[PDB]
Amino acid sequence: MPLDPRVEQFLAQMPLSLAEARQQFKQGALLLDQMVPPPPVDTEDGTVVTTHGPVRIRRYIPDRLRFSHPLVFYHGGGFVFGDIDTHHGLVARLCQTVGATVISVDYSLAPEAKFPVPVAECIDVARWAAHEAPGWGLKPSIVVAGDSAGGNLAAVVSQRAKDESLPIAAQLLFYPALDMVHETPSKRDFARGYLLEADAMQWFGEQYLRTPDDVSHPWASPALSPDLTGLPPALVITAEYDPLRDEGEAYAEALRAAGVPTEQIRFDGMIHGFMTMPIFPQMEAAIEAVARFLERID
Repeated sequence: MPLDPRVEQFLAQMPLSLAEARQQFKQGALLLDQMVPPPPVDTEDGTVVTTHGPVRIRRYIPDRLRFSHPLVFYHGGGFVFGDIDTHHGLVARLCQTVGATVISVDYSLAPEAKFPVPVAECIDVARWAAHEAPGWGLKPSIVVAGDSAGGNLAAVVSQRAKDESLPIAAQLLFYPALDMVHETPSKRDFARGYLLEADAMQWFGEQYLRTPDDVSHPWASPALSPDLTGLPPALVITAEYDPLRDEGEAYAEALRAAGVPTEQIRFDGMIHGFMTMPIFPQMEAAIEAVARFLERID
């Protein structure tokens, strides 16, 4: 399908140390928020004790609470970039549009922390949220969510949940990375020029994985897991012109065939990252998709 016009214009107008690259990422997110301000939303900062150390969180409180499970949200950024501030524009909107309390998680970044540290942290935070949920007047079962590398984390947390005694009601995967082993057609064909590029993904892997062999570990590549039965109902949102499209859509198909209630939505003409890019109306459409999906959970 053609590129979305606004996406086409964004790509046309695109033009370090690690510290500098992280600052550049944050600056880009700030600029997008200046162009399309986020809704006001009540928030509370805090810190969760995990098995790998303190992890900062931010709890978002909707104006009007309408959804009976807490969301726990893991930001993207290739395991190396991003934070609660970079993803505030998405999380504020999730909170207010769904009418859900959302816990946004500042998990430890690579290369300082390596695989599988953030996976553990993200499980621990989800367990915390499930324990707190009754005192927020909510059900203990949580909804996990994330974009990109954060979608990887959500997917892995979901696969580990039963074994970790973690009650999870749903998983929301926004253009996740799921299979670091296999090339897919999209990964080959949209490898360069659509914001998320091959060279970057390689580098992200170099930062986050301990050794090359980690690509085949199922906590790094959850798509490799052979048994998907019984996993939490899944919303899998992909972008048409995204190297990660095909592994996302394939995982959705596999979930569906494994009897997992699954909604698979490709946004045509879009690129990786679009749900943190509020210059695109599709970001809000995808947030509406989230609300609609979650209405069906109970």
